Amino acid sequence: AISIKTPEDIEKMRVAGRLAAEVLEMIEPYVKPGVSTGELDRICNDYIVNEQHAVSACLGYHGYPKSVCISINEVVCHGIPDDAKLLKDGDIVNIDVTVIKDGFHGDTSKMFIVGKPTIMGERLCRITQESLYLALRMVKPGINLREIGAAIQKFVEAEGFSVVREYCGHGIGQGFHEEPQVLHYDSRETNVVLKPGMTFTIEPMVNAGKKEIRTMKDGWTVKTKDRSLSAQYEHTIVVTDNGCEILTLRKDDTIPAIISHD
Ligand SMILES: CSCC[C@H](N)[PH](=O)O
Ligand SMILES: [Co+2]
Ligand SMILES: [Co+2]
Ligand code: NA
Repeated sequence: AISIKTPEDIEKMRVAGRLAAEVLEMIEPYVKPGVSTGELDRICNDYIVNEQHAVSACLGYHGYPKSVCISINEVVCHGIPDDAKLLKDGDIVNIDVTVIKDGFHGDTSKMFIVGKPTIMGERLCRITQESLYLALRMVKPGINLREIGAAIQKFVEAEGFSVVREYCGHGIGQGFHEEPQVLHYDSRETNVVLKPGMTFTIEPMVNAGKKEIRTMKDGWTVKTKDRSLSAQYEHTIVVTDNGCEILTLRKDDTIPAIISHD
């Protein structure tokens, strides 16, 4: 079931969360035209292991072969880094990192725009981030997860985009993917009331085109069925007495770390 974190658990999650955010801050300058995703993966891994003295939660997970997930353009999620995949001007790329420190996980991701942005790419990234922020603002004890998924969907669809149904946010802590499943759309199947001490991620995947997706032969890579662009952002949070605290906040986030209701 849903694990409630103790204060000591939470302290450890703050550290892991900050470490993960830091990998994202760190990598920025390397994201340029001509770099391969395989190289980005190596830089991230070295940092995690050698500087942070932490470990990547992805390496070996269900056999995943790399340290982070890098998803370019039409890839929705779980893109596998490769020395042969080079970034080009206009690409939009998601880098999703999950670090383990002292047994606790920190999971977060953001989009990067390579070189000169395209109109669609910039728009898509912006809207996706805003959808995540909207959701964060709603988190508080007593509310049903359903309301959050419904809000994300309505926002996104109003902007002419679609939300991916298949992949979702999830509880996180000592475990990588714990209960509950955090859907990014309205579903009558969702019935979970939030309570303080719950820790989970919100990580909406939004497509420029239609919602349909397709899993590749590698068994990890997911792409949009219509080849439209897809974007995603993710944060790990903790439900507090009157709101929430964002554990993976970065310098570039424009939302406050602690959100309070009253
Ligand atoms: C190769 S497993 C990677 C899982 C992602 N961090 P998701 O946001 O749980
Ligand atoms: Co992630
Ligand atoms: Co996640
Ligand atoms: Na993408």
